[PDB]
Amino acid sequence: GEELFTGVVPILIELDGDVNGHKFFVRGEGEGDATIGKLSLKFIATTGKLPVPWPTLVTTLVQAFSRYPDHMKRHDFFKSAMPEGYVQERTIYFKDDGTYKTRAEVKFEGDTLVNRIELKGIDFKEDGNILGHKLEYNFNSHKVYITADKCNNGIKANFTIRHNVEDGSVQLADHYQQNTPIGDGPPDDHYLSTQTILSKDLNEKRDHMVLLEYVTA
Amino acid sequence: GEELFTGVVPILIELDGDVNGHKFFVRGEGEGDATIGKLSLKFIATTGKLPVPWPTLVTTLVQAFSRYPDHMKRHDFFKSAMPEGYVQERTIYFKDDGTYKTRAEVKFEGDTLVNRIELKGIDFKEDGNILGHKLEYNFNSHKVYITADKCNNGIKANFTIRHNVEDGSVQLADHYQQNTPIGPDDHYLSTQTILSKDLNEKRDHMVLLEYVTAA
Repeated sequence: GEELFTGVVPILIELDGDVNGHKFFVRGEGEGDATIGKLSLKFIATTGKLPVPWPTLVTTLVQAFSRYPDHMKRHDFFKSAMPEGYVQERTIYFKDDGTYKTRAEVKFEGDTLVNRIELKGIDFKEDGNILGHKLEYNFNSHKVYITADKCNNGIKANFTIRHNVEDGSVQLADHYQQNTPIGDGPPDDHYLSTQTILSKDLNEKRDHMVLLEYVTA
Repeated sequence: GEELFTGVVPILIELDGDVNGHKFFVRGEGEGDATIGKLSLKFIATTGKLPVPWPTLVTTLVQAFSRYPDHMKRHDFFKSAMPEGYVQERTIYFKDDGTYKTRAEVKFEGDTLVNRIELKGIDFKEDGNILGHKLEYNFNSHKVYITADKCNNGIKANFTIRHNVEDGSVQLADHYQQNTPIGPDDHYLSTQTILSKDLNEKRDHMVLLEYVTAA
């Protein structure tokens, strides 16, 4: 199913989000090239002002585009189960703060790749680093550690993200992930390196996000 | 726990079955030898006329008795967990027809082996091969492909059974099975089963004789 990924592919990403009861929704559009692992997407808050600063969500929004080298082609399963697709479950524990529960399905719908995801936020502290929007509009480089799951016929991944705090400190987000094939699918332990950049279209009135990302294996 | 199976062991089999709402019950009695893998059983419809022809239930009806050769003794998980026993869950998709859901518990109760099973049938078509009693009074030879369940510490098995249709056609039944201990490398079981009837029995009945071996 790599033929699906050669060249350019249109991307639609949608979110239903409930953080401590704050009901909000995000719609994403753009394209990605698996050959060069570039993602160019613009995300839109359809529910106005976001309760949470944008940074927390960037991970919960396609590992199906990551650059796998020629000698590592057989180790990418994000593409293998395509077009049928796979499910992405995550538990995200923000240290000394609240916790996210996420469930995501990644598939082809026509010629477009789609990510429809449900988000629920629980136990976040007021005027805390998250709810108080004390997170800087930025991102660092991170390594995504991937391991096989012969039990649930998929993959688990475990890592720590560094969100820069306005005051100079850093808030950590521990991640735990599970992926499962929905129809029929296909790795030794191997890893993904991500660089992500934020920007804003000055010709945009609503709350928005321009994402450009480089992901390799 | 193979000492439990050397020589003769008495067998009691009970089922609660609900097919499209049609509630029925069957009671089976007989004996089996693991050494020679023979099953001799007589099943009785306590609820009169069965909605479904007997053949569909025969698989749902003790693998424990299967003949494991001496060099394959460690690959029997049916005997291993005995006397404590194991659970058997199955989803049986009859192609172009309805589906069975089965949950079975197999244990020793005293010196007698007992299989108590809950059965639920759904979406079977009226006047279909199943509901219309269009299945013949017979059975063919099948291979039960067994694989380990390191996740649920048991066994899974997947195969296709061929039920002979009165018209000459064949009805396929796809099987998916799960076994778990309550307290092997990939290897396979070959089954031959024969149907017959006691001429001295007024109610709906089936006499089963089965030979199951390992390879």
